[PDB]
Amino acid sequence: ACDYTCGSNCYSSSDVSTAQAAGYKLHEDGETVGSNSYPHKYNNYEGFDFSVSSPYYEWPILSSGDVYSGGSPGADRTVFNENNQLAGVITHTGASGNNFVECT
Ligand SMILES: Nc1nc2c(ncn2[C@@H]2O[C@H](CO)[C@@H](O)[C@H]2OP(=O)(O)O)c(=O)[nH]1
Ligand SMILES: [Ca+2]
Repeated sequence: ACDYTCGSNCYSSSDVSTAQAAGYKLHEDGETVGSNSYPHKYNNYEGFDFSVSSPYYEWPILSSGDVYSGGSPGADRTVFNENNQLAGVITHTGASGNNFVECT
């Protein structure tokens, strides 16, 4: 079973932890990758009731299992905060336009 299901993509807790660790290290070093400059601030326009505190940052999580290093980011994202606490896993899949919905 999937710990997180983003549309058709299946992720385990270990998948999220690996992705999060990569994104947080780049955040701490002040570096970015990709055309959309990940990781970057996640403003939470959606108004998700996250249990951890702001500020939030989004970083792509890939269905291939590899860590994001540039190129197409896909539709899925891991959202973490300044303390490297996981806020949630979201996706553009099943959401209109550039909006997000939570992965179940
Ligand atoms: N939907 C959405 N997009 C956000 C949010 N915070 C930042 N963004 C960025 O705002 C722009 C319009 O949605 C996009 O560049 C999007 O970035 P990503 O596309 O990299 O997610 C947010 O809370 N919700
Ligand atoms: Ca996996």
